[PDB]
Amino acid sequence: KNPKSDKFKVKRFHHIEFWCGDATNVARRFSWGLGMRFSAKSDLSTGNMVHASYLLTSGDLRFLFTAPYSPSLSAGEIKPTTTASIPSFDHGSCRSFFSSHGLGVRAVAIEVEDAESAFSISVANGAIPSSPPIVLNEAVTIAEVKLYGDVVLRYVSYKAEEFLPGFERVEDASSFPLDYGIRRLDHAVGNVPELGPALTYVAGFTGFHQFAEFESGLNSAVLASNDEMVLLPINEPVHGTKRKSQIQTYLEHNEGAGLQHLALMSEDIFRTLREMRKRSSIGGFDFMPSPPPTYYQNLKKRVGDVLSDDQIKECEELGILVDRDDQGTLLQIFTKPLGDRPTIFIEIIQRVGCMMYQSGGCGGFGKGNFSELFKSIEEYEK
Amino acid sequence: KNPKSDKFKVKRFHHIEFWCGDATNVARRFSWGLGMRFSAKSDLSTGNMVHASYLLTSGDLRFLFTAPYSPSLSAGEIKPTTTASIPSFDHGSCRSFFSSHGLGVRAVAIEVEDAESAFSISVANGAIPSSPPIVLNEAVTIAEVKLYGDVVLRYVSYKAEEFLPGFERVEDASSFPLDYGIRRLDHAVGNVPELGPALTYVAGFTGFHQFAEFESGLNSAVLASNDEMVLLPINEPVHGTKRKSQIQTYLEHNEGAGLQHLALMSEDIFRTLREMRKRSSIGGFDFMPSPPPTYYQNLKKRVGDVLSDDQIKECEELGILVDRDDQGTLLQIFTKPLGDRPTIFIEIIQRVGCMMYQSGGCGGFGKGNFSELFKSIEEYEK
Ligand SMILES: CCOC(=O)c1nc2ccc(C(=O)c3c[nH]n(C)c3=O)c(C)c2c(=O)n1-c1ccccc1
Ligand SMILES: CCOC(=O)c1nc2ccc(C(=O)c3c[nH]n(C)c3=O)c(C)c2c(=O)n1-c1ccccc1
Ligand SMILES: [Co+2]
Ligand SMILES: [Co+2]
Repeated sequence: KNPKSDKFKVKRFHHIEFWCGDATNVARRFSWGLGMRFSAKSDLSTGNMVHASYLLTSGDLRFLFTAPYSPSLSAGEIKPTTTASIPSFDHGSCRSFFSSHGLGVRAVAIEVEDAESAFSISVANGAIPSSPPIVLNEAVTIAEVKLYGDVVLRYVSYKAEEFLPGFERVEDASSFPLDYGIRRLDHAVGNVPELGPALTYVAGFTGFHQFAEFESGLNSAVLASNDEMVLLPINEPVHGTKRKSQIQTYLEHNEGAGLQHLALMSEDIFRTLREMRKRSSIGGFDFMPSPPPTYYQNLKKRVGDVLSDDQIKECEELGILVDRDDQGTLLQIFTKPLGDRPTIFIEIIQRVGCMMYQSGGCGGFGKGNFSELFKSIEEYEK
Repeated sequence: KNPKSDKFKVKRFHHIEFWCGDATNVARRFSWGLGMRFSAKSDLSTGNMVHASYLLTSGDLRFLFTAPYSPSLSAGEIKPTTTASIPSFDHGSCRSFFSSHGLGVRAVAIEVEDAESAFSISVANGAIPSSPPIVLNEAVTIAEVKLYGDVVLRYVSYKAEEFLPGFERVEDASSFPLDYGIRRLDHAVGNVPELGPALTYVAGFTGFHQFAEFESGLNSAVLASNDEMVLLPINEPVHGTKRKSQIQTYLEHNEGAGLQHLALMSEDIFRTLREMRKRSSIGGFDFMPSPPPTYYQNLKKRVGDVLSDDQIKECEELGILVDRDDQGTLLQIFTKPLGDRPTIFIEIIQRVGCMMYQSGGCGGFGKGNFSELFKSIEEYEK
């Protein structure tokens, strides 16, 4: 059931912004590790005396990395005279965020029809304002409201139809055309202490509806836009369990609520994982430990009608997990944490089924893999 | 003239420590960009609840990357019960350093005979204490005094003859054996507002002597240990010049004095630069713009007795600079800044001559390349 109750017109995920201490080193690491191209910049070389911001792209996926310069470079400026290309940026906020949480996502940005309208309607419906709508070069409007923790939901709307005004396209020489097959952001997941109030708040100001699914440490629910292409799952810990909840570990090391993982859709998850795994120990990303061979033996019964034996063997080579709901099949895998703290990580996913284009959330989010992994673990021990 | 006046026994450069906001991402970037192996760690997985520290090595070169965890993880600890492996570490100091300077070198570490003695003699001779001598597992002693800005000179001495107690050697799977030919730290250069008082201070507490050399924005002098293997050049700006002093730009963007560049000796600078340049646009380091072909035409007259025409052509392919004093010849090249700010960069060098082993500083530090670059630039315009 989809009541299509969005309180304003939402289009797609637009970009994800990391707040960094040094944007250069994180962006270069991510670029090599994920196969994303350097495509735009806003920094000292473009006249920005406030923050360094670097944009990586892969297909429609946009990762933005931002860090503050010394406030002294911009001490003479006021907001009317700012050289920052992202007017919501604040030195104090950024330094406080990174010292509190370490490396992580500050903004989940979605493209909307009218960012000013989205902001007003959101705040009229309970959203906590973070940055009011601001029109950039009469061309783009940006506004921000609180999502959870110190993460903001950023609205962006374009007059037209180049990232943001004041950003410059990156020279071909510095722009190497890496591509490991990642194409878009599928969903972005938050961890909170209490799921109920988080859901009530966000669904309250967006109109996003609960996306239907079908003890492992969590309870979760997924909020979705009208066409279910913007997908925002939220987790809370389950306490008292045998193994300590990974959601609770997140909350402790992150100093509270925040974004837990980003799921990146690949047009060819086997190629993506071959390319990422080649680079794990030479600057890229590590992956969680692979499931036992029992897991892959059990894949024949569960998805033998969707994947060939070879395709299943290819999953085993790369440590890919498989889940299935009543509509489609999901291939997925999780990286180890992206930085020092056991907080944010990345998921790579590919979905098969639900053709009309492919409908959002086809195959679910892999909740069946909690129990299937436990099963296959015990089976393998025997 | 070398009066050999060291006030305590100094051996060699031991390691360089960067203070980071996220040690993981900087270490992985540097590892890929410079061809250094991950060789030791101290972090949550080793019981360190205070800081994440990762060690890269290439030959005898040791780069350490450290960032703080949330203070909450160690809120119950006191210095007697600390889980930090580097007892001089302080959350507040580290966060203040990185917010003030951005990514940069906190510690220039030299190995000495007796770090406690070196500390006492240094402080008796004017050194400003930063961290008193502390004995780690009855095996290693570490102490720190102020060098310039917020950079410390770190003394380390070993009972024996494994980096530091509490660090664990990195598993082979996570340790990929990268090597682009870098072998040791040749020298470490600081920028200060006033050269005179900086020299008087450091030479005062070390006994390091001035190393002899032979308007470009700077004045400089080099301090050296007894065998001239520890080399610490220091720069001050020269004001009023046509082009603004790069030393003054450093001081402004760094919020004052600090380490300007690290010079890394390569056993084969042509291989090092081929390997580094291959990776510049895929996560590694960029290099300063190459000198004009006139520079390389003029190399025949200056070093045609040291490098063949092919070897000179190989320099031109890679943008290498060449200088020569009365004792030897120097090959060198400079990276663009390592992070967001136009502050710290790296120099790659190889020295030819002064065989006895090779004596320290053979060929100088390339001061002749300021004027030779200006000449070759004007010549090329014609
Ligand atoms: C312990 C063995 O490993 C699991 O069993 C395991 N299976 C998973 C299945 C699906 C998803 C997911 O992406 C979503 C689930 N719900 N929604 C909305 C999602 O987006 C995730 C995040 C996991 C996961 O993290 N782990 C997991 C790994 C290491 C430690 C602790 C836990
Ligand atoms: C402008 C054209 O480029 C130069 O002319 C140029 N030549 C150099 C020669 C030697 C050394 C060096 O490594 C030491 C010099 N003295 N000591 C003790 C050293 O270790 C350095 C650091 C440079 C250097 O930075 N630039 C330079 C580059 C870009 C902007 C502004 C300046
Ligand atoms: Co997911
Ligand atoms: Co130098």
